[PDB]
Amino acid sequence: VTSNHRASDTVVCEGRPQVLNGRFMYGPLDVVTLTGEKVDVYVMTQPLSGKWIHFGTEVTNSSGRLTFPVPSERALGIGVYPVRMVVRGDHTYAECCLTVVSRGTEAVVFSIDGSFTASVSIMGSDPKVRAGAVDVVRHWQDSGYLIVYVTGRPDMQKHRVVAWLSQHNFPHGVVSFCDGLTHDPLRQKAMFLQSLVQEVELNIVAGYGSPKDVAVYAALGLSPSQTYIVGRAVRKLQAQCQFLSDGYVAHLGQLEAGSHS
Repeated sequence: VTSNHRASDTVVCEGRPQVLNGRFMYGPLDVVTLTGEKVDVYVMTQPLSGKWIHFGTEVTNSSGRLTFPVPSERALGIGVYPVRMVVRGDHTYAECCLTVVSRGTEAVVFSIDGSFTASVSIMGSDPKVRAGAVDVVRHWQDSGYLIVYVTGRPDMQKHRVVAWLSQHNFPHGVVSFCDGLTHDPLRQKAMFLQSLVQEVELNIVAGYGSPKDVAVYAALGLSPSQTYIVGRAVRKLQAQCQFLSDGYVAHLGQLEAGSHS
């Protein structure tokens, strides 16, 4: 049965302990779990070199999970580093990035579900990408903001979601998923983002999403003027956020004009 491993994008403020997490599973729905097996951890310390450096080894636990502390002697400085976790038993692997940021680094969050998709509501395995969404994200990255993507989907679906993001040429960013265990995705998204602010000390300056995401951003203390939302309920949404009634294309026009707040 085919591997379905996933490693979490790690974002950490420099000077802090750096920890990589992964999960090792077999089959499309996580039917088989990889337990008590060795996984070798590689980092591409020079991100453009293509050269892998062996950092260490860990063992999966009963639910297939792995947590790897980077030895402080090998801590990475500010940057974005490709990471590969390789199961020693069958040479299967998972990939992710370690993002090291300086304290107070500024970021924009995109809550993907129904926001990057043409439909606000219905998304099957490949949905149509909403018009202008890639340009809006690329705008923010070009303006110097760290791009963070959040989704309500379980990380079991990560490989396909990332292929979808790549297929449509979305900028590279931090991608975060739900654990597939509790099924309160809004709650999961909120806590992840709060950990970003409180633990890694990000300055999240703006949030994009669908009407359900408004609570997520409210929970972070983000003001209405920093909350950019697609959808249809005009009067309801106008009261709690910046409603993009015309879609992303017109909105891109306003971003480029610097008249978005």
